[PDB]
Amino acid sequence: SMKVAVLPGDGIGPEVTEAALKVLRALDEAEGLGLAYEVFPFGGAAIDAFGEPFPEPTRKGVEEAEAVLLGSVGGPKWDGLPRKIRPETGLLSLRKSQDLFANLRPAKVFPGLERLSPLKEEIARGVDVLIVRELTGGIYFGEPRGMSEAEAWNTERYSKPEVERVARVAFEAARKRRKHVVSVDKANVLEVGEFWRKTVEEVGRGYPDVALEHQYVDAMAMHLVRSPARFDVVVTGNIFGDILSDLASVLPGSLGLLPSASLGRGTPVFEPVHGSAPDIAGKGIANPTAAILSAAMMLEHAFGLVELARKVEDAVAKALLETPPPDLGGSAGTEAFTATVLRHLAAAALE
Amino acid sequence: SMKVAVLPGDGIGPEVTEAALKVLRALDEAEGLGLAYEVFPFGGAAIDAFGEPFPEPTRKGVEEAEAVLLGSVGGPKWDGLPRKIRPETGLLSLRKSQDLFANLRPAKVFPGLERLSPLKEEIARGVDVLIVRELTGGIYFGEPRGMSEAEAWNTERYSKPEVERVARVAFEAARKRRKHVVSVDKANVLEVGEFWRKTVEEVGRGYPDVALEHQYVDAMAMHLVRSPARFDVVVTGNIFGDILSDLASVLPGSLGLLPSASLGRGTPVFEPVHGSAPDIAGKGIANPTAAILSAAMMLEHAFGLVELARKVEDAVAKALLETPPPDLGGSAGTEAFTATVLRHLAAAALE
Repeated sequence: SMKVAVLPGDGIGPEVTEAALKVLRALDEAEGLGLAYEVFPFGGAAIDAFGEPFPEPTRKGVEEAEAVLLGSVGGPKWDGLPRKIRPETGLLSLRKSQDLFANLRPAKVFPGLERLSPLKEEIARGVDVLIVRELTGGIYFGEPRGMSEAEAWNTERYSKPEVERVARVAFEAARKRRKHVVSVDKANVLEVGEFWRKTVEEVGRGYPDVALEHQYVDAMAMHLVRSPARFDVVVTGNIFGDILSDLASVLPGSLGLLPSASLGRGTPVFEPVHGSAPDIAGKGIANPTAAILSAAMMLEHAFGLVELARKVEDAVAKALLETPPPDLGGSAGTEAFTATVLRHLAAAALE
Repeated sequence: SMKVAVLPGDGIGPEVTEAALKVLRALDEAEGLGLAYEVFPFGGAAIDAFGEPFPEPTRKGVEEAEAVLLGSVGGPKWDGLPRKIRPETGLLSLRKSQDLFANLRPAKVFPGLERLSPLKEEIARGVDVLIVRELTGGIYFGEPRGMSEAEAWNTERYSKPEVERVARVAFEAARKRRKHVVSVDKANVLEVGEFWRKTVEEVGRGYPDVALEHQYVDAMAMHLVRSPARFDVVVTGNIFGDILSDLASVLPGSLGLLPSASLGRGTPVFEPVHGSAPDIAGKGIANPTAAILSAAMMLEHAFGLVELARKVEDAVAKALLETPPPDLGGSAGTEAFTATVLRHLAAAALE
């Protein structure tokens, strides 16, 4: 069993999600994975068809599946809509409906793509860092909150269970990688930082196979530029994670290379970081790497098929060098690039 | 009049502060600045001499002067002391005594030093950014604050006068540079961010000669790595400023190049970012660039002698290429490097 709800969304979403499906079907056929999937309406296309971005049929399909493969969502066309039915509200409704409390965003400098990084080649080399960001609490949602003409106030607050559950997702993710977690806080100045640190240390005792270190968020802004290749997994609160994930996201030097996973109680959601790029919808040029790597994330984080996720990543790594898409200075269309990924998957299998 | 209280502090502090004084005496002699200075005990040396880091005589001298030239402070020797008399408490007492509410930290990639940056040469080229960080408020000092076994909480809060006064320091600093301020907030999610943005926009109307743009803190973590050369002045709240100033601080690739200024109601304090480096105290090798640039900051931000500050910066820029200190891969001692700075100041004057 591998039951996937596919929500291809808007703009280039249908193209790049289909590229990811071609990869998953090739794996299913080669490995006997028991893949079953169904496509559901979501985002702008759903608004246009049904009058809302996350209609009942889709909520049901997402609930019933074991993972969501989501394309890009939204665009200029729907920007003038009431908030209640906007594509972005659909995305919040999707994530809330599943209580997804951890966002995982990996930033990887593939070998031979150091040239793309803003960092010098020797610093970019070997970067492969996974930022795990607490998604449902902290100052973004804390109470009290408000403003008057005199002042305004927001509250960074965390309860023990919120810190525990994001930490566990980080330790589990590190087991699948290089078994190293850095937890990030502001424990030398803030009570929430002290509390976060002690809670993560306590949770860490359940994961004796994973090394744990603590760093302050300001020091981490230094380290992600000076020696990012030193990290494996990094876990932190919502606002710090938003900042550091954005910092890590620019190290590979290309938006089309970045996948995202959101994990929690319900069905986990895997999607590209890039948007719907409507100006190139239907052209067959979008770089499907983010989507394909989101399917590798699905294999790894929803299904525990870590060896398979690594095979997909290696095939993508080779394809980026062999037949780079236009965003990397090459000329490979979406389908040609997907075919190159499949050739490498096939070649690695035939050992 | 230019009355300066010199607090040379600990470790390499006396050496590098004297290098800065040689520069200021050369300028005073060439320009007729009316420099008057006195040396006062501060930090570990004061603890050893008087039993406390910020004794009465020094508080008086700081109050009576127009600026403080402060060396590095602290070290291993005093780490086991009660908080009440630690060197770090001395520094907090110094800054509080003067109600210094804005910290200004410039990060500059001097021409021909792009090689030092972690960023590719073409991105490092031309970086000259000044981060202005609100120093006395925001979540670091906000109430309510606390922790229990169940949860912990800290409050990011700002009143209108706190935002106004740090913004004015940023607009004033931009006038002396390239007349461009980017204010940074989290206005798309947080009430404090909305409040900060509207307040800064209102203050900006008093500075029609300075351009103003707003950016979110997460976007700024992207921009300071992908296109830092695009910024001139950046102003933000305490925790965001701590994070972004640390991020900017690594772009030049050398700690010895970074000065700091703290400005507010009382006497403004100019100091290196580097610490006391006690292992090389008395060797005559410390790079005095941070201290000398802190004296340029003093000229600019305390005395408005912007042309003179730029002359000191240009002479330092040439000296770093001609006679680089050991931290830049060269072999110039502290005095030889200071002499090179003086040769360039002399040569630029004799037009």
